[PDB]
Amino acid sequence: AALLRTDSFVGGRWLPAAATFPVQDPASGAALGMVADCGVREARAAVRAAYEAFCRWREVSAKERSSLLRKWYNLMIQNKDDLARIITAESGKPLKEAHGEILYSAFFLEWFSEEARRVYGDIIHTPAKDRRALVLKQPIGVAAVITPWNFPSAMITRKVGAALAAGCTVVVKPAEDTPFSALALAELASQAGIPSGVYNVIPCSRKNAKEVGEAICTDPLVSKISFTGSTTTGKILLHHAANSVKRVSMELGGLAPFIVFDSANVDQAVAGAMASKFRNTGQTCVCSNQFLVQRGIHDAFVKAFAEAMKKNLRVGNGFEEGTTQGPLINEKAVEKVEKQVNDAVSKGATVVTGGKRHQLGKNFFEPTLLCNVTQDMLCTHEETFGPLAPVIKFDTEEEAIAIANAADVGLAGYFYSQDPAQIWRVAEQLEVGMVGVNEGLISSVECPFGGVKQSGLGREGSKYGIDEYLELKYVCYGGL
Amino acid sequence: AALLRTDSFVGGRWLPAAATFPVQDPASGAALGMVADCGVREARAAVRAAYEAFCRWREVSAKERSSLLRKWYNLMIQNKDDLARIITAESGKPLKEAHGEILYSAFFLEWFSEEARRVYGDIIHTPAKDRRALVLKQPIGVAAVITPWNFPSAMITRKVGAALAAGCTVVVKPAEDTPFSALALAELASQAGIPSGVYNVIPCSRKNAKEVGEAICTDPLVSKISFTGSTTTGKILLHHAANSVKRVSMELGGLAPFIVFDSANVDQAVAGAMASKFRNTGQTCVCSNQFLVQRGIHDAFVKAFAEAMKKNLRVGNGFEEGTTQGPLINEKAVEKVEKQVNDAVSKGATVVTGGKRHQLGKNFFEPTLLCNVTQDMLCTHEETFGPLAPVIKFDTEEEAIAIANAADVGLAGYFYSQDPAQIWRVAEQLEVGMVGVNEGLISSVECPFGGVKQSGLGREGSKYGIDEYLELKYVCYGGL
Amino acid sequence: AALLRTDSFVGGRWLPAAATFPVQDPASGAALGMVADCGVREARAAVRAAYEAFCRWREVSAKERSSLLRKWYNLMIQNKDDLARIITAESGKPLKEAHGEILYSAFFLEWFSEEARRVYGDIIHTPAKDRRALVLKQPIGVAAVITPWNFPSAMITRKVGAALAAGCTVVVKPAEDTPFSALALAELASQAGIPSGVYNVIPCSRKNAKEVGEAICTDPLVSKISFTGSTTTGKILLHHAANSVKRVSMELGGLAPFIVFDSANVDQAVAGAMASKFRNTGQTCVCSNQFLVQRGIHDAFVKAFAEAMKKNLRVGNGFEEGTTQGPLINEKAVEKVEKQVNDAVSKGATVVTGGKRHQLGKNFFEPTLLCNVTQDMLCTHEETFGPLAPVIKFDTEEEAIAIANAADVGLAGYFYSQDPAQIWRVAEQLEVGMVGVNEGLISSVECPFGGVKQSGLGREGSKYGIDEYLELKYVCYGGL
Amino acid sequence: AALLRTDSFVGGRWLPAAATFPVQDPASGAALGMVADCGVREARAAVRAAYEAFCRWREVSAKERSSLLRKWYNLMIQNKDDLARIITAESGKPLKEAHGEILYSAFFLEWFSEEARRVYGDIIHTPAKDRRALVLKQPIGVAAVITPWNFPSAMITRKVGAALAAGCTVVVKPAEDTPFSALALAELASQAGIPSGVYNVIPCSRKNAKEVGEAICTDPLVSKISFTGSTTTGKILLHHAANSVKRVSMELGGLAPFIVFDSANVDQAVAGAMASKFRNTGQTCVCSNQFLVQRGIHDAFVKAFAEAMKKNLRVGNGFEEGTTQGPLINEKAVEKVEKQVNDAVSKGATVVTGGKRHQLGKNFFEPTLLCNVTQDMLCTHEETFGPLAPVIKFDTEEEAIAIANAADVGLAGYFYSQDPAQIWRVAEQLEVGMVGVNEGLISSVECPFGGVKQSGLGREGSKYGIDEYLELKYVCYGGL
Repeated sequence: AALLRTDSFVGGRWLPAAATFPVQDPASGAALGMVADCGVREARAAVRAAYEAFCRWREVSAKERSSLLRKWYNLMIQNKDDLARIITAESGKPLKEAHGEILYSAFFLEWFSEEARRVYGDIIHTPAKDRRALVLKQPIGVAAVITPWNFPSAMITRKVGAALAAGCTVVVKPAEDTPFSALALAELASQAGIPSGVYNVIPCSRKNAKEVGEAICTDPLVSKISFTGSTTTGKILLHHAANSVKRVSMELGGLAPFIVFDSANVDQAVAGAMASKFRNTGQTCVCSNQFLVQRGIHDAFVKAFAEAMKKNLRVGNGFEEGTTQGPLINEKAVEKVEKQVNDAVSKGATVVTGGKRHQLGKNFFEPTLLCNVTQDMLCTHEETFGPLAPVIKFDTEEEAIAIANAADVGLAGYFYSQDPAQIWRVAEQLEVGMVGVNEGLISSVECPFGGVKQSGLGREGSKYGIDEYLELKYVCYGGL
Repeated sequence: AALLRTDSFVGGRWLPAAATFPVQDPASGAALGMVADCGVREARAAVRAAYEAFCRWREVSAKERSSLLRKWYNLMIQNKDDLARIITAESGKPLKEAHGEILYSAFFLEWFSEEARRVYGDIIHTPAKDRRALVLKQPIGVAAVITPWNFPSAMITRKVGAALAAGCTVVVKPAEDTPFSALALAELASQAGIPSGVYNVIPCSRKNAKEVGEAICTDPLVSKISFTGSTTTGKILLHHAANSVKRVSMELGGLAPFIVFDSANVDQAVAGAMASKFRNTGQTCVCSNQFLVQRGIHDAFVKAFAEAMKKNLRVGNGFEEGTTQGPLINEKAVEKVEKQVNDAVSKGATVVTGGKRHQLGKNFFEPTLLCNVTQDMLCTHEETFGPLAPVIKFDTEEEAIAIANAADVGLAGYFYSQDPAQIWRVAEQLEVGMVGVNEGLISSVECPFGGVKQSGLGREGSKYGIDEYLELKYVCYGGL
Repeated sequence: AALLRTDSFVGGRWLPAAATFPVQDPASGAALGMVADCGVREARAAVRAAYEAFCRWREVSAKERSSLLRKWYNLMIQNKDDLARIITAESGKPLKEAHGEILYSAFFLEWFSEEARRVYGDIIHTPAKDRRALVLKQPIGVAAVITPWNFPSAMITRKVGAALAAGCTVVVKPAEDTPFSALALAELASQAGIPSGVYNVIPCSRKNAKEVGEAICTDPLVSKISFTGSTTTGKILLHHAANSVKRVSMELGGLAPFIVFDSANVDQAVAGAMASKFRNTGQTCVCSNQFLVQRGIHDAFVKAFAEAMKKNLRVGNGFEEGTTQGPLINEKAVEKVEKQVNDAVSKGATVVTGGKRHQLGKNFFEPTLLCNVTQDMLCTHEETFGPLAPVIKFDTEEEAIAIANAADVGLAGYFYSQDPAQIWRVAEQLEVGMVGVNEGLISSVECPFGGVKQSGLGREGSKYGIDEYLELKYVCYGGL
Repeated sequence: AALLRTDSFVGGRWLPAAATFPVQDPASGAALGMVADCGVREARAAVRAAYEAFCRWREVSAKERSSLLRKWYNLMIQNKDDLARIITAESGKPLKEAHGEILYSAFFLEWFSEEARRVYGDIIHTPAKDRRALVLKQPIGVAAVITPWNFPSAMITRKVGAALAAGCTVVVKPAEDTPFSALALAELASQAGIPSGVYNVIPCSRKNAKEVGEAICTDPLVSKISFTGSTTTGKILLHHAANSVKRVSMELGGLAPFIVFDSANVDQAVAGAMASKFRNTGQTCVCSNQFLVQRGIHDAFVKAFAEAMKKNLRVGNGFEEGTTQGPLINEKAVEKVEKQVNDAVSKGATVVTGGKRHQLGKNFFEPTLLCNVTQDMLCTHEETFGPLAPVIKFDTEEEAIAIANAADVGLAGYFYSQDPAQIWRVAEQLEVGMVGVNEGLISSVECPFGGVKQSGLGREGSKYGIDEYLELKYVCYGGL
């Protein structure tokens, strides 16, 4: 339809840039389009548009902003199949997974639509009969939103929905690998009636990424930064934000431990492992799962896991019926996966199921399962995504928790057990922002997502998401 | 008593450092003591002590931590007069004001003592009959606390109280000008039974300040930074925090507009102006008030203000009966005040009441009131504290709001009016974190304090303070 | 359309009863229809249908119940004009007011639609490391809903919306004077997809009212009672509920003080008085406003009030262009109004604007304004609704508050003032559940409505409404 | 000390009545004292004192009321041993249990002391830019508090603490069997500084009970009723409250199912059963536990249970070392226990451990355990307290839940299991207000206690307790 766009979206208008960059299907290599490659000039212009829109948008009633967000949601649902095809075309993930992301993405707009009318202030008792204490909550202002390629749609709506519900406006800088989903949302934002300048998208290529990222994370007109991506880029943006003391919410990619204890239901643990690592229809995080299995259940688990990989995983093009494993995003991605596999094996690891490039070549790699993997074998690959599952054996619960709690790891965590007391211990002791108990797919728009320690700042979704875009104002009404 | 200390407090022990630095009474110049001048080595040691204490403290029940915080509070009240003398001795502020700060300081320990047992998690509904969603709140870990000299006691307790109530431990780096109040709190913390390593204080001189500040804001064992001070230092610490993605709450010094509208009650506005600028017994912020008065009430206000300054302000030593204006903290402080006065006059300003050094000399300056001051006359003095009040005239409410909203200013705000509708407009439009309506002294431990934009990050006190030291954990209990 | 119904609605089906009762247009006297006159037998059957539906409905996900409630809302908006005509036809209120009620009615379904997904449980800290404390919130079960004729639509949705959002089912017993609005909602409930038995309506005539009221407020299958009406009936139902300890929320008709202080803006106070007493497009309560005016502004207020009545009030049929005053509901209503007027005059009162039956006769009465009215003149008329406004003069604020606070009066309150301090005093001292400051139309679905003392129990609308249909369950998860 | 009192406490004074009634030690029969037997006259006088105190108390700052409640708490702790002896002397429960109750009782005063400063109002967004919406919470007024003999101290503080924290005053009508604990609290209330009329106690004998109960539950000056006792009395008070529409919170005695599933840890289930039924050091409810055991674990459970009864239960005087089972409260109590035992046996039941009066005679009965008990065997004994444990066997979880959910039963529930999924099902499906998972002693002042259906109204303790004594006030600040 008119959903596939190549121009940037600023101030309610489609604007081309001086340059453009190619976007190709990660599965077939086919050209998808020449997208505007916005530079610093265009980024400042977008910020200004967002800033001027803010002054008006903050004035719109919560009920009206709520209504607009819902219309945007309804439009997403009405075009959900085409929106899913766009995700599959640019990210390469299988259609089913794409359909899954779109639902979550739409559900975020709907969820915050409902949150918009529930920004509550407080009335507090103070000793002095002289005054009354009021606490108001007001929108921060303009927010720079920067998202990864992994979930080209859901990562934007969970942020932008909260921002708009609070009364803020945004300037979105989507991933060069997947800009279409961001622009498709723009088309629907205008169809929904979102006022000009409230939702802006400035696509840009790798070479403009740094410059643009700095421009929007330093502009005096921007008061908030929301980023989801690599630790390297995240720390760079955090420094930009430091110079003007901007509010920041962040989520950095990393490892996610998946622990299987002796009392776990094996088939369930395997199913969870499967859905979690190979057929993720959610959007929990830019986290790659790695397995810790207890000696007792180890062998049985590894065997059943491999058997499920052979029975359920079908590598191929994401648009084709029955495809379960799409391509990696690019050649660099394949290389990183190869690295981890080879270095692991060269250290004692054992491959259980094909650990090499797929016969289809290009960006496809074989679903790989390795055992006899050791703790130290994960170094320098903390951010290596791909169909690679290293299994590390452990003897005791204490041992597993210590391994999992290796600092720098604090996003999502998962574990299978049938011991009530163990379930509470591990869930509370695991140093992460999210824990899945006997479940591998834990995405939910009504729950808080984010990381602890160096995995991030702030939370998204749930009743807490909107707070990232709000400022408290204490009002001492005296003279009484 | 045994309240005046010169050694650092680490791991429940009094430890001297290789070097020391002098602390002198800002009023008399008399030597108060040679305080340990902690260096990087001692800072890391303190962090380790705080880190190891954390692992145990987080395990203590909320009721027990609550009880300990209350005992600490009771001890403060029991020694309130001596604690007040220490503040006056090192900060120079008049005893009355010192007594006022101590109460607030103690009240912060008491308030968070009560908050400790109220850290509530959530149970959220999710569509899947397959799981249940739980949200737990857990302490961040070790927090680096850095405070200014202005309120040597209250600035520490409001932070440390929240930190400890949440289950975190802290390493306090007090201002070189006023380290005694921080160490006096340490003595009482041990008397109260606060476990070793939970509350640590590492005093240090100007020359060690940078090094130490960096050490604790970069240490891998520190997960949270809480700072209150200059914008320059704040931005430097924010950069240190950026490298390891630490959580940060911050409050940076600046200007605070005090607006007087035509319908205001003059005597009240003046009284408020008085208490606000010259006799501040509170601790709201490291903000210096400046006045915006409407043409209609202007003359009458300026005249009554000056008359009150002449009738109520008595410059002298803070320990002496009737003293209302103590000394500035140091010679540099006097110089900055002189600067602002002279540059203002050299641009058209008119002095209404003595604007020069006081006849007592040393660090004393005459309470000064200037009118015919212009907007631009405040440049490069946004952080100049002292008994200096420039009055700027304005014609319309819109005008006053625009002047006040000069970005970079977002801490506290005040205004006097008797128009119900105007009161709501100004309170909501003023871009600050705190607003006082027909009241100049708005401090309250049960209300949220902090700034917007570049004036800070986060809030302290109230029901929101403890959140700065907490992490949310989403737990998806599946397998159901 | 197919919106006008005459049969009861039970278990998703339209069921006629053994008998029927006539419903006539209060303005013209024309027959509107023969409505089913449900008896005890049919009431028990409806309860059973609601009870069996409950067991299934409680199991439906909050998101699904939320979605269904929204569809019901959308259907209301889509048919809003016809729904408004029905209200005007049966209650006689002018179309504009009817349109106003429908919006509020629809907005209640929408508001609770959003509340449905926000029923949050808690996780509480307890000293024992042995357990964890959880608090779940679950629906009460079947609720008997009994509403008055005044607002035949909004009174039902505000209750039923909350009930359904919580997961409860309901049996509605509408007012004999206005049953159509309740049945029109039924038609739309089925079009929306509300499952059979979730929303039941059992119309009945005056003679069956008692019997039926008792049947549903005593049935073992009913766990909650929600009533809005006269004090007499309310106390009778409260006794029925007492025998089986049912949960009850209630709102009883009464007087609402409208106080005008000397500093009030006269035209505004008058406008507020007008909208409040004669052109009420809201649905705040089954409360009749009476005026208390301060001596200083008295004369000016009375004069301007009467002048506005003569300029804006047009008695006539509610469907006709420009009608501002519809008929009273029935002959008894007219009689009660006549009573109050005559007894007031026979005690010193002075009529300012025609205080007799209108020349159109039938159920129309002339908008009446009386002054020189005294406090005691309101006895035995606390529940007399109609276009009658008695003005009582007072000298002091203390005096006005004492008059207003005559126990038995605790629903809504209103007052006009321009004194900030007075505004806080009166708002807090007025013994009512709702207060309007310089505003006569305070209806809002996002705010809590209800009374204090004998004016009621519980609140409706806002974030608190859903609690009336919920039960807390403390779960001590031990064995840890 | 001066803790044992015989006069009523009204308006801060000790007042004797025209008559008196004897209080005897349930274990020894010894006379404890002649307590004032207040009549209707004295009850009205107490209400008036509470009413006049209210007008002043509501005006006291939350911090001051908080401080007073804490002093009252500290005094309880300081006299905890004597307070425990009083409970044992009048209720007969073993000292250990008495010490346990006192702690809970004191903890309630402390908990609400902290809640007092946290009564928060709201600020809500409404579409009209014309107004702002505020929600204030204010104290209801005077509350009539009526408590049972079971927990003569904790039942009063949990209610009175919440009442006073909210700003209400109270009139306490203690159980004739145990009035001393109520008067001991009075002595400490005065020592603490609680203002006269805030806490009143009007003891009365069985014959005056009805009259007095009616007087305080009908008095126009009373706005709230809080009762904990038999269903019969509760329904009688509910009717009294109905006539003036008073707010009511209630808890009625009944049965509490204790379910043991096949996967439960036997020794733990038995220990839980023991503590739950024979050595209850808590105060959860006036609920008597009865057991449902699954066929699989049945025999093993019954055998281990009986063995524990023989090893740990020592019938004797509560003041004597090692006593584990005190006397029943009176002869009627013994008779009711005998009834249940005999009728159960005469229907097939089998006694496992002595089911007759103890050899000590008087009010002592032998700890009894019966198996082969059937569902119907519990009729007409739903409120029979005593050392009697009937075990009912069941085959399936569905079966156990159906048995437990026999309406009229909705207070506390308990069950032992090691199946994570089963734990969630049973906890949510059990129709009670409180559930214990693998734990028999679930008392906690920070958690909500109360019943569902006919077991009660409202909750006590936790963050929800104070709401029972509050009224919401919606304030529409318009004219903007």
